[PDB]
Amino acid sequence: VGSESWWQSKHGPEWQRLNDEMFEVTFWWRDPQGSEEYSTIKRVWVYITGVTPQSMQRIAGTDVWQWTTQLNANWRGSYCFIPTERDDIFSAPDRLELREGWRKLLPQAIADPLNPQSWKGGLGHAVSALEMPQAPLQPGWDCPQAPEIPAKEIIWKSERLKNSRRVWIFTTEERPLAVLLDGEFWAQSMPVWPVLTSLTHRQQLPPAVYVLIDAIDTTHRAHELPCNADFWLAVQQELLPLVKVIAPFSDRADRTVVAGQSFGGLSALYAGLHWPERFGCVLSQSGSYWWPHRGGQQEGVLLEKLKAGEVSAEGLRIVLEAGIREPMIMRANQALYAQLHPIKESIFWRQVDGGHDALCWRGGLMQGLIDLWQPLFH
Repeated sequence: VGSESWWQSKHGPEWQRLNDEMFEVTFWWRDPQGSEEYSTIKRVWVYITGVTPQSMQRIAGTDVWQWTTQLNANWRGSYCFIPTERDDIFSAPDRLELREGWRKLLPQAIADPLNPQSWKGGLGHAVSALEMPQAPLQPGWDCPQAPEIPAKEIIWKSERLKNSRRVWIFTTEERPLAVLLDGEFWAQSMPVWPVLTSLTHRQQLPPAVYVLIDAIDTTHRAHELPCNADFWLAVQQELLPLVKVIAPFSDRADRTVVAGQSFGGLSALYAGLHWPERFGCVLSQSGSYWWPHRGGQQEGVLLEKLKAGEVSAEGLRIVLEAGIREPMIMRANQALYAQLHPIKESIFWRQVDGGHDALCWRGGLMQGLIDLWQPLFH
């Protein structure tokens, strides 16, 4: 234990079934500084998305930090560690202290170095994957298949938006188009290639054209994704025409899909409500329908505009998902779904297990694709 040979056997979190309902989970992190003798580190916080003031304890004399918890056998989520020299944060045995505490700590957050399923997702730091044995199946992800031909990455320099961004085109005639917001994530952090391939070879999905649009960065994303017509006009007038020349796709709206999570989810619906001629199928997960009111005591502007009949959602088929571990987001979505009582029949309302977490979304992204394209098989 602790000796370089002991660390060789470690591959991230280890769990042990303690129940039909529960597992006991242990986390290890190795201190690059050594024992408590030469180490700056006073805490190593385990930050579990949705679950979460609990620190690893060092095994004295060792460079081994360890922590043990319990997670129900159907839990899936992301987590990170925060090794730190602060021992004043979270020393006391409120909700406001927490957010301030974590605001102060999260910059030092790292992914689990021994867990290969890590990536750059979240606010601005690495996280790692934790799936329990009874966690819900995620179509495609449970059995990935690498493609023969790779996705084509281009630079889309926008005349109207006056910026450049990466775009990924991936195909799998008369093929449906699918636009995925936050494309850099689905192309690079959790590449969807092998997943869409698998599912296509299994006739869960139709041979299709996928366009993954780079959000560039948090600022651009925060301006371009929430209810911004210029972004979508640019997409339709500049980007889609360019994709047509590289990979021909169908011009039926009833099979053209826009897919996004949070701001992306908001944007997808936005694109649907306003340009149904182009976008007939809407995939929204954990949509940020509170926008722009952060407090959540006033309804999002999108909902307001529906209510006021300034925009309408017919000629649309919509998957609308939200998690229970994301209360504020769930409420916003429930209120939106409420307002949408009239097209209740063309909406797949899905209220899922997880939280505000890309590890969870990736499953519902695929399922939502299967759902919106199903009529193509009938």
